Parts: sequence; structure tokens; C-alpha cells
Amino acid sequence: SIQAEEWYFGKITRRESERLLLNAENPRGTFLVRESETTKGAYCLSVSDFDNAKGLNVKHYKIRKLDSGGFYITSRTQFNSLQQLVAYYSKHADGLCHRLTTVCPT
Ligand SMILES: CC(=O)N[C@@H](Cc1ccc(CC(=O)O)c(C(=O)O)c1)C(=O)N[C@H]1CCCCN(Cc2ccc(-c3ccccc3)cc2)C1=O
Repeated sequence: SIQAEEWYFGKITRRESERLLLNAENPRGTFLVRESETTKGAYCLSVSDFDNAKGLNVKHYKIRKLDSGGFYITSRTQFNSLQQLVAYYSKHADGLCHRLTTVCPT
């Protein structure tokens, strides 16, 4: 169950995710998964990033879950669970701003 995952923050808003992620102590890739504010059954992967152009900033990625079972950000790259998706993106940056590193502090 994802509700049991420590990186699953459930029902928190995009602004709240940004307040949490915009902590100067967070290295690139700090993250959390939350419910989408707009899409029933969809999730959002909120990730911290940092560069010399934007400084500390946050990106939000939509994660889809098909009735058919798969979870994905891009339909070309799917997973059997949200957990496997997180594990994969903790090792490959692919199209994300940074690979996922550690769970966001409260
Ligand atoms: C207003 C906003 O922040 N929208 C987000 C998408 C979004 C996220 C959460 C909610 C919901 C909410 O905030 O509650 C909604 C919404 O529904 O309104 C919309 C966005 O544009 N992120 C960017 C994030 C930075 C990359 C660019 N991109 C397109 C893209 C390109 C490639 C990939 C990719 C990733 C991994 C591997 C391969 C490709 C992913 C996205 C995005 O979607």
C-alpha cells in the first residue's frame, strides 16, 4: 500500500508541497508523492531542484495509474507499482530535474 510509504504525503496541496520542498537544507531530488489537486485517481511527484539560474526550486510531475495496472509519468516507461516507479526514478534522472534522492522533511 502506498499510504504506508513514508514518501506518500497523500492529500496536501501543491503550495504546501512547495513550502516543504523550498527548504534551503534540501539537496536536489528531495521529493514526495501526493494526490493531484485536479485529477481524481492521479498523483503528483513533487521534486526539489537547484541550479545557478533558478536557485532552489520545485517541479511537479503527474503520475498516471491505469485501471490496467501500470503507473507512469511517461506512457513509454511504466511500472507495476508506485514503489517501483519511485525506485526506478531514484536511479535514472531520464526526463526529471534530478533523480529522486531523499524524502522531504515535514
Ligand atoms: C503548472 C505545473 O507545474 N504543471 C506541471 C505538470 C502538473 C503537475 C501536477 C499537477 C497537479 C497538482 O499540482 O496538484 C498538474 C495539474 O493537473 O494541473 C500539472 C508541469 O508542467 N511540470 C513539468 C515538469 C518539468 C518538465 C516539463 N514537463 C513536461 C515533461 C517532460 C518530460 C517528462 C519526463 C519525466 C520522466 C521521464 C521522462 C519524461 C515529464 C514531464 C512538465 O510536465
